[PDB]
Amino acid sequence: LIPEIDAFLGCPTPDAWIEAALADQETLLIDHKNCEFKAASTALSLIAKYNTHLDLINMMSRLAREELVHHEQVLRLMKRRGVPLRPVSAGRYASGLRRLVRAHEPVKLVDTLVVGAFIEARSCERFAALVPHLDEELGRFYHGLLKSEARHYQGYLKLAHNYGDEADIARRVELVRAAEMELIQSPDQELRFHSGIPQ
Amino acid sequence: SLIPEIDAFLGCPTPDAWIEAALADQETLLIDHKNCEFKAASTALSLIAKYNTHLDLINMMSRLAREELVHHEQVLRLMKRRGVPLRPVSAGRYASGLRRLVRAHEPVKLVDTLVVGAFIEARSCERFAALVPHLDEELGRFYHGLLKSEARHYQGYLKLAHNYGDEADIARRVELVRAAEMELIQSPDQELRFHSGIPQ
Ligand SMILES: [Ar]
Ligand SMILES: [Ca+2]
Ligand SMILES: [Ca+2]
Ligand SMILES: [Cl-]
Ligand SMILES: [Fe+3]
Ligand SMILES: [Fe+3]
Ligand SMILES: [Fe+3]
Ligand SMILES: [Fe+3]
Repeated sequence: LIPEIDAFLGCPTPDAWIEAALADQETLLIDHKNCEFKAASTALSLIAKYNTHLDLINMMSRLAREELVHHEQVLRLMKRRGVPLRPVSAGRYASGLRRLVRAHEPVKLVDTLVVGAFIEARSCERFAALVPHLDEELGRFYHGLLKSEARHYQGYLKLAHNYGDEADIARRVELVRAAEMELIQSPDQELRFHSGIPQ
Repeated sequence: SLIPEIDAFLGCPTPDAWIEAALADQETLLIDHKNCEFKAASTALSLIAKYNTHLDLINMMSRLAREELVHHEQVLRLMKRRGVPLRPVSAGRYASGLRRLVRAHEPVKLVDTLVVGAFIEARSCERFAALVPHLDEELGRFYHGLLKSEARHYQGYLKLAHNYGDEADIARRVELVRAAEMELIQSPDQELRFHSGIPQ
């Protein structure tokens, strides 16, 4: 039946992450841009791995295009604000959740969609936590990305139900929710879009 | 210009024997074609990732990857309409063969990479044109639409190569890749792929 975002997620965005985010918005934009690209890139890797699953390759193709549009929009905004194309490394969050995926099919694909569901759901929750504290152009932009992150969250979770049983998915969501919550609430060395509470 | 017509740019036509083999196994061709649209999209995202501060490359490669993914989806709808089932079809030797000529040191590793892109796109344009007189209306219509967009991708990939390299060093790369591409398109081959040599 698909929970609401706050119901699906193990915790809110800590007040400390947001204080850190607002002090270093150039790093945030670069990392957001990078995350839109990794989403598209991750969707293409699933098409390559599951090359004869027609229901998956169609969704992932459309989703990869959505993510690339977002990747371009964020590059547009970066130019307007003279944010320079500076190399920012990946946070621990994405690699962190994938370490949870089981090695065997057909659970490996279910687990991968659930992790996808969490990343989308957290991005939605976190954009909304930021909007009110931002300028109008950045606030209007991030408010725009909100409805599509919720849709990508619904999409990833629906696709897991297509390829696995209600019971196995409830259990996967439970294990991931906990790992995801620990990543958000733990302290972290670097302000990323999906980083923990800064030391 | 430094951007020729396609037949000028290419070092040979599509052999009639490729076409004979292709018309006998159109379903394998569709599937390989679908995999090629997809691979072109992934290849573009590799270049975004590899050259993460080349702001002109990153913008164009994002736009191209979206274009290639529309083509990927269009090929999937076509296969469905015609009851062509998905099944595993391995990559042909062609793009690997070309990638092995790419020099290992920047800034020519990039230039070389984009010239290879210009040859893949040019060949596809040429081969689509060679095929469509032989196909049914729907398939011919689809491949005619694709041929227009390959031409652009070939132009784009060559202009981008000029944006990042010396005119004389491009010409010497084009000349080298041209010869190997021809060798790959003209030599015999175990398998039918969109860019296979002459099957056996
Ligand atoms: Ar075909
Ligand atoms: Ca909650
Ligand atoms: Ca500055
Ligand atoms: Cl698009
Ligand atoms: Fe997005
Ligand atoms: Fe998304
Ligand atoms: Fe294409
Ligand atoms: Fe193309």
